[PDB]
Amino acid sequence: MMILKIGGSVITDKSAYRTARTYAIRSIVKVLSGIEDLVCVVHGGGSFGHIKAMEFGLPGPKNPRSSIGYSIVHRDMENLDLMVIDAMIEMGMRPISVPISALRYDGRFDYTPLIRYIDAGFVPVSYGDVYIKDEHSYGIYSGDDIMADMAELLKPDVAVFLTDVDGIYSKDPKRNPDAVLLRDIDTNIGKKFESMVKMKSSVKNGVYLINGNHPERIGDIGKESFIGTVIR
Amino acid sequence: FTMMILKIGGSVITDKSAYRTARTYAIRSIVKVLSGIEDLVCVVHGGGSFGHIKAMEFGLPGPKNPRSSIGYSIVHRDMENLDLMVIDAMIEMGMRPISVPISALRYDGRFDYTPLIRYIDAGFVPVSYGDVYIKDEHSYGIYSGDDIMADMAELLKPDVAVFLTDVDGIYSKDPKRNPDAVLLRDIDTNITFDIGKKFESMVKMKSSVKNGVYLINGNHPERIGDIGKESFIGTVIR
Ligand SMILES: Nc1ncnc2c1ncn2[C@@H]1O[C@H](COP(=O)(O)OP(=O)(O)OP(=O)(O)O)[C@@H](O)[C@H]1O
Ligand SMILES: Nc1ncnc2c1ncn2[C@@H]1O[C@H](COP(=O)(O)OP(=O)(O)OP(=O)(O)O)[C@@H](O)[C@H]1O
Ligand SMILES: C=C(C)CCOP(=O)(O)O
Ligand SMILES: C=C(C)CCOP(=O)(O)O
Repeated sequence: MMILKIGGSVITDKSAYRTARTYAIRSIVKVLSGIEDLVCVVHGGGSFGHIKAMEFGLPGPKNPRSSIGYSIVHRDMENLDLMVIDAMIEMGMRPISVPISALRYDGRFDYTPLIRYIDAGFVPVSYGDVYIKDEHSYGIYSGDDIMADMAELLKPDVAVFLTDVDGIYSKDPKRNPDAVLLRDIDTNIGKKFESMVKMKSSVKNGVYLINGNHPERIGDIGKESFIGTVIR
Repeated sequence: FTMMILKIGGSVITDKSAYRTARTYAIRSIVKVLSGIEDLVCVVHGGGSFGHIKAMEFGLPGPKNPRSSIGYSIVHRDMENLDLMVIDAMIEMGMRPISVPISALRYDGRFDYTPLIRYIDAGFVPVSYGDVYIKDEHSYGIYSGDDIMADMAELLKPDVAVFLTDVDGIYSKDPKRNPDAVLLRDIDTNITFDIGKKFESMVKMKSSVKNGVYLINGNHPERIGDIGKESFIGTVIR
């Protein structure tokens, strides 16, 4: 079994509100459709939740501004999600979105509906989303959070994160011409990296970070040729 | 105030003959009325051409096979697209909607609507819609917007339930087919009575709905404001 997250940095233009990279969505999903053991797909939001979230005070205390922002951020995320769902349906996949915003929550989310779908043969699709954290607070659960939950619940053999760079580097490669790709990380981007390292305890054969602009690399896992990072 | 739940029929917000064909002005016009309702607790909508068309063609509801399974994804996708048109209008007009789809709820014979209760309690207007669900290991179901309205009457005990369709109310026969049909304005549930399934379920609902279940022409949504009034045009079930 594989679980996989598509980063918002690769399927959206993060700098421009509600701006998708449709060709990246299509070319990633074309590859995802050939992965036989792919049981769950998560994606991030990029410019479809982070801009309105900041603008409306999410995550944060409930007030009439964040309450309206909650509606907008969730709606925007559905719009992005439907573009991923459309490409999956085109490739003959059997996707079904299960938003975090629709799950029971008591401090952790009741994912029973995603598990039921996996058992019935669907590929549940979920994404970084708003939720009601408590009677006076709205949270944002990111796609990395959801991936950590899914690792713990499913104990998949492999987890893949797609971002818009080749892997985890020593430093942000966009700022730092001298940054070096880290091919292999052991268990003994900072927030993302922490939770990936922590996922490895639930993922038998590796948590990978791969360039979503090179989705074909998912199939090079194991080969010399492989370009990417593995946490192992 | 009255606590109202309301269903927007697909017959009024879709062109039921033409696949994925919505009626945008009807949607905006209805939503303008909704945004002025003081205690609108819940909104449901049906699918018209964003559901019944594909569903029937894919064998939904029915046994699981690869056509109905792909069909499941597609019907749910299309339903979401229609729903988003409704959500977009509501957001444009100052409302706080949040979609809560039946296909994402736990089901064991009934649906666990807990997430929807949480949103009502938090001051949102949850919006749900007729949708696909896994009925058992071998079967896929379709839970219509009428079924969701029935679940909501019982769960929430609203004062009023309103169904919007593309005709004025229940007639003695199909109004579109025969020009001699007459509008039945008043249906006393205490008597034996002289869209069949819809009618059945509205009558069942009325025990959970304190002050009446109404059927109103969704092309005339201002009529919602004339509930109570002797000026109201529509069917009431009391
Ligand atoms: N050490 C590092 N290695 C690799 N990338 C880094 C590092 N530090 C910072 N970055 C930046 O992290 C970015 C990816 O982070 P980002 O949070 O956008 O990923 P994402 O999962 O696509 O986001 P989303 O939450 O929208 O899904 C890269 O574009 C890179 O510029
Ligand atoms: N006796 C009757 N009285 C009123 N309308 C009738 C009658 N018999 C048939 N109809 C037809 O019922 C239609 C509305 O029923 P319909 O099932 O479309 O409701 P709806 O809630 O809009 O559907 P959905 O929301 O499931 O897509 C009308 O267009 C009308 O032609
Ligand atoms: C709803 C928002 C803001 C997106 C959260 O998801 P991420 O994009 O994985 O951080
Ligand atoms: C999922 C489908 C087909 C819609 C069911 O809802 P209705 O249109 O209210 O009967």
